[PDB]
Amino acid sequence: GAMAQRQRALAIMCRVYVGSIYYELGEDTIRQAFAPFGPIKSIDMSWDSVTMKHKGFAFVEYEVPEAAQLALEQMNSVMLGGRNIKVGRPSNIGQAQPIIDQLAEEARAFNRIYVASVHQDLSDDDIKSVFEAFGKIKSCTLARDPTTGKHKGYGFIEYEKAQSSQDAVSSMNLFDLGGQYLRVGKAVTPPMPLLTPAT
Repeated sequence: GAMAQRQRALAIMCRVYVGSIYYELGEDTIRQAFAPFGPIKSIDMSWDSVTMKHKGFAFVEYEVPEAAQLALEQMNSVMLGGRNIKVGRPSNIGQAQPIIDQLAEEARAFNRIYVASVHQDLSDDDIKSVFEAFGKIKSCTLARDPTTGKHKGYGFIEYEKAQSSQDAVSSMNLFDLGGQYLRVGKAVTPPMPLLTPAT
């Protein structure tokens, strides 16, 4: 049971602070450019209505924190136009840091990774099948929704070996599987599909 709430810090981890961006990119296009990492649930975008441009920052909040840490991980280079963007400001100072670090350790215990841009037609087992070809997998769980008829486009995979899961991250990253580039990254917190502590 435990009932130790870490989800408050996760609500922070689901967000990525994107700084600078570029004086051009709008809210809708930014959603499209960050979607590769995960489905964006909310965006706080800087927009000045008198100049019709913006030089500031924006908060990209995904459903899962993985895509946020992941978008930070891979895309801390540029974001269109020609600007070195800043993703996140986790200067290892704060109350959330210890929590993030703890769950990081918890993700290590599960040997779990995150995969995005998972082609709509490919099911959990198929993603496991190909990743299994590189590392010894333990479990496959795509974010699948009963009221869509398919999976939402992102998922998570968990290995029996923390080494093997990192192999998949390197090999399967930007792998075209079904006409889509699987975005793979390290899972920062264990996504519990069945939170049933009495089963």
